[PDB]
Amino acid sequence: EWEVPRETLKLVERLGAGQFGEVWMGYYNGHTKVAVKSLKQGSMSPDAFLAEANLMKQLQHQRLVRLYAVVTQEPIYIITEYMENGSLVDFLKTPSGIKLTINKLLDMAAQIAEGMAFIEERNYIHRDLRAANILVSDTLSCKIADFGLPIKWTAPEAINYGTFTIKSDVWSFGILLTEIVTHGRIPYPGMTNPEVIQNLERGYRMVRPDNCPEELYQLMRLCWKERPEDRPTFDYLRSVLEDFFT
Ligand SMILES: CCN(CC)CC(=O)Nc1ccc(C(F)(F)F)cc1NC(=O)c1ccc(C)c(-c2ccc3nc(NC)ncc3c2)c1
Repeated sequence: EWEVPRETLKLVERLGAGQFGEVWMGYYNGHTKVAVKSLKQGSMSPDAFLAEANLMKQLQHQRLVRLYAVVTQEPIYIITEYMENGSLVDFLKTPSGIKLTINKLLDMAAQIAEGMAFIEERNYIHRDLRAANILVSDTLSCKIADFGLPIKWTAPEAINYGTFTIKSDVWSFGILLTEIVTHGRIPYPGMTNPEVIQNLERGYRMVRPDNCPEELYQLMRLCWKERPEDRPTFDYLRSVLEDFFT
């Protein structure tokens, strides 16, 4: 029920390009704006490319970018809804994003946690949670997404032994929180990857960002407990963020 004739689409602007294909902004039947991921032929099997689509059919939730359609005849396409304000990391840097209050910022962080909770509920693992993979709707709501290919957001265990789990994602969420309260600042200000790698094996943790509440900073630290099983659940994180301001 997801297949649609290629004729229903018009690609307007290419958002990005890479090894396995391209991303375009377009329109479906001239009335709906959409983002389109097209596979560059003979770059990876149609099967492997469509696995992304099958995963999106599975994970439908208010806090996750939703799949709209698919075109299964080469050039193979994956069509989704389009978010006017783009990614969270970019938006926060605009005047519109800088003018946002700490209240609004925690509401957005709550929404992200809510979506991750969903992801947790479904035994899924994001592997790349960061503000760049967060889309901002036209109403400033937040949806979880993943565009593709950087150590700053990865938990130590994942970095060292490649152990990516939902706990690996919680840690990334902690990093993401720093992005949200500095309005787009890169984490570990001033440090190169090698430096963040070094500091970590020493138990170093990001210093509290300016204008970051003390309670919010401790929530981040919980997300950064060395032992993965010591990190909170996204459900607990959502709950705490929504009630942050009673
Ligand atoms: C590790 C990499 N893996 C493996 C391949 C990818 C993967 O598994 N992806 C992945 C994994 C999980 C989930 C979900 F959360 F739903 F469960 C979604 C996605 N994919 C996307 O987010 C996505 C797919 C197609 C398009 C067209 C866009 C997409 C690109 C760009 C956009 N810009 C704007 N506005 C500016 N608005 C909307 C979009 C949507 C985004």
